[PDB]
Amino acid sequence: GAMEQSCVNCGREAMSECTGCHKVNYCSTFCQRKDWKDHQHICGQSA
Ligand SMILES: [Zn+2]
Ligand SMILES: [Zn+2]
Repeated sequence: GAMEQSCVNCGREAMSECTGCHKVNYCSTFCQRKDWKDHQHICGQSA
């Protein structure tokens, strides 16, 4: 349910995770892709 995880861009409405790293959670692919501008330089380590 949309309680266990919280979109780093929105809130508990989170439902979808980043493929690549499982350290952060989003709500939709839109937030995933929009965060990509910062996330692309971070995504890869994953700790
Ligand atoms: Zn990632
Ligand atoms: Zn979101």
